[PDB]
Amino acid sequence: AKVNTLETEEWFFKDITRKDAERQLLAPGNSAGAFLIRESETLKGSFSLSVRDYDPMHGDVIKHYKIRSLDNGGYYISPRITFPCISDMIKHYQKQSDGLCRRLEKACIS
Repeated sequence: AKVNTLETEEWFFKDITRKDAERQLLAPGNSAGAFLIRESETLKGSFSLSVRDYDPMHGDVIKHYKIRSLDNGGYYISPRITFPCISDMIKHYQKQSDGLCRRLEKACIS
């Protein structure tokens, strides 16, 4: 169920769009490594990870990763490692980048 709506998390931006996520992440109060989780604009329980990066060729750049939900419960960005919830996934990728453009550092500022 959802239920899984843990909007108690500082990094969860439920009803924000892709573009607004990019705009909020690129704001001056945030830096490279900033991130958020957002729900799909159409599909409930479908989520994305949005991450602020810095590329030597472009400026600040925002990268998006689709999060997949398995029907039995659980989440993954890479099928190499699944998590029992989004919050464990965040902690994992805060610990090591493990395929992402960089380690997750701070939640995007409200």
